[PDB]
Amino acid sequence: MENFQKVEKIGEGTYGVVYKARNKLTGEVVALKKIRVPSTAIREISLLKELNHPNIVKLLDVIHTENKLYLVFEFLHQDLKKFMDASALTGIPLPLIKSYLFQLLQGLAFCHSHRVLHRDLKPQNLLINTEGAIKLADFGLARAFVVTLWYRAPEILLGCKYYSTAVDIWSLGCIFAEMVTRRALFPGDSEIDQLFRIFRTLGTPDEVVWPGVTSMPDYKPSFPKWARQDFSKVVPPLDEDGRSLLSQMLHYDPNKRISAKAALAHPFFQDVTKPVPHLRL
Ligand SMILES: O=C1Nc2ccc(-c3cnco3)cc2/C1=C/Nc1ccc2c(c1)CS(=O)(=O)C2
Repeated sequence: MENFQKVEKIGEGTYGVVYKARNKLTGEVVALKKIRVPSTAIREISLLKELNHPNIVKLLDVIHTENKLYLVFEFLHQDLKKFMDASALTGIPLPLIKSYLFQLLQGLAFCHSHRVLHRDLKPQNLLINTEGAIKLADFGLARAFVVTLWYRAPEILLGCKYYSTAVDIWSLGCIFAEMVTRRALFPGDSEIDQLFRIFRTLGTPDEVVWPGVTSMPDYKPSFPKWARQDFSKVVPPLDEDGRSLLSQMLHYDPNKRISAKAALAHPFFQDVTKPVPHLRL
């Protein structure tokens, strides 16, 4: 703590406040996260600094002193939420959307292969730099330890306590649609409102499309029954390749939902390139 000179407060996270800080020693600029300490967390967090991938925000150090916990992450200047706000008028170019989705899927495939889940993916957690790269931040913290519910998977909202890697694919699918249309896909303001907004778009799930759904802890036979909408109306003007991938990312049944690995081979990415975005820092 004493070894860092806090510059600015980057923002309040799910498990603590994040500050832009300068390592008074090395002089390097980093992201200092003050965790708002169990031995389990310590061990879990420790394994995370071993995970290294170009599309994952690197956990540099873990400072456990005076019974306090500080996580030191690599620093990136902008998150996707701010970039989207800045591109509100023209929207993000499709080539850049495709590049970002491609890199994010690589990041997830890597984490998923190590059995590490994010569980709370959202625009605020996706950081970008001037080189055209995008990285996932806060990976694996959920397991170690006005909340947005917009990117929450159906199985989580229905009471399933043993979620899988599929929950991250759902969140990513929601973010994908948002970049294309420039509007949140399911902006619920409560757990039931979130669930109903999903049902009104993709249809109320039943035993046909999702075996075992009526046995979920929070499922109620009294749920209204809405018909499914066509994706052409939900995410215009995404082409057929894109709509195809999106539908596979938003399948109700977690077991039918596409994996990050398989999505990487989807036809939507046949013409992927790596454009450099115009960032205003
Ligand atoms: O560079 C960074 N590393 C991080 C590690 C974790 C988190 C985080 C998020 N929620 C909880 O934890 C964030 C970072 C991080 C931040 N850099 C950064 C730096 C500046 C700005 C933003 C983000 C947002 S903006 O409005 O675009 C300005």
